[PDB]
Amino acid sequence: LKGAYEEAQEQLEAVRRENKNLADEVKDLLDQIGEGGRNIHEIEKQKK
Amino acid sequence: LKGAYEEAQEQLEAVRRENKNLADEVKDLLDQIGEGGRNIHEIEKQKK
Repeated sequence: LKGAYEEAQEQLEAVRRENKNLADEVKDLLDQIGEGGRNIHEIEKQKK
Repeated sequence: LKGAYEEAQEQLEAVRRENKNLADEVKDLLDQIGEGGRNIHEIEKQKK
């Protein structure tokens, strides 16, 4: 297990790394639908 | 040594749960921006 616990430990470092990576990637994609949500209104605004 | 592993195997399972809890939202926002991506391009075809 002394072999197992250390190789498990680095796997926590790998899983945490992608989690905080995508935690950065959820907010900017949320920002993408923000200005894009403004983008659908302004091309509607020129229409009517 | 098992007391860490009993914590870790609970921890690594719980964190990997939060991975796939956010990973589908990466797809769910990807469906969201794509649904606008059909929407923003089809109504602009109506404008022209």
